Amino acid sequence: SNVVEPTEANGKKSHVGPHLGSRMRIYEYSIEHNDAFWAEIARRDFYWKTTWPDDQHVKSYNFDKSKGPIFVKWFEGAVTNVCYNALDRHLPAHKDRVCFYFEGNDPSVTEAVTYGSMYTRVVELANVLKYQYGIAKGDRVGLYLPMIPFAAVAMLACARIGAVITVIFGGFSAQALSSRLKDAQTKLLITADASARGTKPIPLKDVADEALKECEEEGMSIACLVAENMMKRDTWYGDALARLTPEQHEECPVEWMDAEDVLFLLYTSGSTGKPKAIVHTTAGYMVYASTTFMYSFDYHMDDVYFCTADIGWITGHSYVVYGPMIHCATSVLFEGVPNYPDYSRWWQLVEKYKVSILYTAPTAIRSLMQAGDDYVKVGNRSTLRVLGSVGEPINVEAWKWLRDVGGEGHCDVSDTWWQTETGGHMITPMPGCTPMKPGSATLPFFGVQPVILDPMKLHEKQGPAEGLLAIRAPWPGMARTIYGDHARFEKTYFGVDGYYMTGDGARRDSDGYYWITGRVDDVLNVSGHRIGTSEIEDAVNTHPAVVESAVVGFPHNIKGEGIYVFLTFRQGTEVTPELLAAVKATVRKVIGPLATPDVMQVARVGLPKTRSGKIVRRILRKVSAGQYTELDTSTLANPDVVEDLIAEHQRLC
Ligand SMILES: CCOP(=O)(O)OC[C@H]1O[C@@H](n2cnc3c(N)ncnc32)[C@H](O)[C@@H]1O
Ligand SMILES: C[As](C)(=O)[O-]
Ligand SMILES: C[As](C)(=O)[O-]
Ligand SMILES: C[As](C)(=O)[O-]
Ligand SMILES: [Cl-]
Ligand SMILES: [Cl-]
Ligand SMILES: [Cl-]
Ligand SMILES: [Cl-]
Ligand SMILES: [Cl-]
Ligand SMILES: [Cl-]
Ligand SMILES: [Cl-]
Repeated sequence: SNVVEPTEANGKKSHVGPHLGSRMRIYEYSIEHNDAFWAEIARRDFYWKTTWPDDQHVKSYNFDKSKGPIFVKWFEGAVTNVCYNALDRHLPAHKDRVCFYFEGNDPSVTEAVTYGSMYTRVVELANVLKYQYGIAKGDRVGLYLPMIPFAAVAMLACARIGAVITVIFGGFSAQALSSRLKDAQTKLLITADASARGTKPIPLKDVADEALKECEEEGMSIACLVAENMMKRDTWYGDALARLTPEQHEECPVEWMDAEDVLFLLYTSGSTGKPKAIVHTTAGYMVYASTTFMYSFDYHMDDVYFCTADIGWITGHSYVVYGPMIHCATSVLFEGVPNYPDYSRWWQLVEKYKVSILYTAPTAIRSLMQAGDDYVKVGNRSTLRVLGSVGEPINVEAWKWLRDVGGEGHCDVSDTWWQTETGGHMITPMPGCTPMKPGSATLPFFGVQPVILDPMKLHEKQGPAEGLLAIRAPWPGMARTIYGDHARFEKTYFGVDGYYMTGDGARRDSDGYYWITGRVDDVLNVSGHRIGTSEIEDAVNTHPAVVESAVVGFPHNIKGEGIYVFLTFRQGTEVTPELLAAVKATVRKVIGPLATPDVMQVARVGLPKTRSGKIVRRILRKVSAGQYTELDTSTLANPDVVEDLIAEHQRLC
């Protein structure tokens, strides 16, 4: 009864078919004939300077430590370029087709960027990187940009010449930006003078200057290219253009890449330690991101697509730039926020550009729900037919609101589960063919074999089951390693021979539908952003008066999960609102606003530790959630902390 059937119109329009059988027939084929399946997709849908030698052997891999090093290769011996598949090959047939319907935060700032215009922008920038900054195949380029056309231009210019990009979310502090540039050893930083988020100025160049001063004090010598959106080492993009020759505006050769040449680095939070650079290569990621974009959203050439994610996250890589452009999509590119000038903004964009596919996140949805349906009903949503959710679980009422108010009830919802490490969608509905259970990711994508591993015995559980979500077989979009640390990669994701461990928990029901329960490690999902507890603790501890801290998640009604901080101060410290405010500001300096603690509790007699000195985080998880029952607390070094924490927490309410 908790099932919503797809719309008949989406069934008639589906690339797959009108019935679930149409999807299952394809899926079983993608599993029984994995090589042939991906060989047909890659050959039908992409351009190759050179094709893999044998369609029988389009992949090789090892998911078992005990047999040797973990590895995965797709389309070995193939040669291609991501920029060529995203731009050049669409020309001249789709020269005048709109790539990005761009709007700034200021609604009077708009720009309809065609694929032809993207080409000019990319070759110009690519020639600047080549002949003015000496960017070569393999060189790392950092991006610190807002959601403007230049951000996609920069990712494709680097891809055109073989450069490895690393995108730093424009909301990260200077220290956060500095750390990522150093670890990637970037030759160049591309940024913009500033951006806007409502009425708040986002001066990006000034932050970047603080990051660069820090890198230069550490020995580095990083160049900076600055686009004018609203100066040492620092060159304005206009000055660089003025140095280009007329032919350098027209033409730039494509650097043809091998299947496993690196495409980008993306720093991702983990259960322990600082964020690590996840490494994605060329051929496999290209095929998987574009193929998932096509089927998970049933994109057709007459659709208009709008993803609200930032390029600084994997969602923006795969489903704002790389994926959509490779399938010659017409997309909306929005620099601003959903509540400026008011909360109708996204719906004004939907009718203005006749959007038919909208890809957003539960946190944004729940924010829109707090503002009133009237902010939605003033815009025309008759063109919407597919709605997408990503980043974290979506509750039933939010799912129903999205489809019924947002989509006027004539939409299919694709709640897609996946990760930075998976490259693209892994469990997702497909419009027209997949029955929907509100809150469920439903069925695995073509060529994906998920499993539920028993938490204690680490065996696969048949039929309905709850446990650890794992992937028992490789897929083209899988991350290949961690930058300069394959051992950490093997330990983190392949501790169970034969499986990729996702770090999520999930339940599978009697129809084979998957329900993702959230992280099972020390990783938080705060406002759809992935953040680790260890790095928040390290930031909290940098405050001169903080001795020790412990960070746990706890339930929140908009962000899903909030950040709860237990901390002890230096002796003789007067705890005041200002002090606690200065500690919040310390996290925002070290990391950024996305990691702002929500609650800060003083462990008045200390943090709960075992006799051996290990913090008992389960006790902190239970206290922050108000569960005072499931706590033996006598193995503690100081058992009296429990009543201190329960009391101080109730005093805070
Ligand atoms: C794409 C973002 O990738 P990341 O930023 O690397 O976060 C990845 C992490 O977000 C969570 N997650 C993502 N999608 C969903 C979903 N549909 N339902 C429930 N949880 C989800 C999950 O915990 C995962 O492991
Ligand atoms: C190796 As085959 C032809 O069964 O995909
Ligand atoms: C993706 As089509 C060729 O059916 O518009
Ligand atoms: C929630 As976002 C627009 O920073 O991906
Ligand atoms: Cl059906
Ligand atoms: Cl059928
Ligand atoms: Cl196989
Ligand atoms: Cl080889
Ligand atoms: Cl069930
Ligand atoms: Cl803020
Ligand atoms: Cl102690």
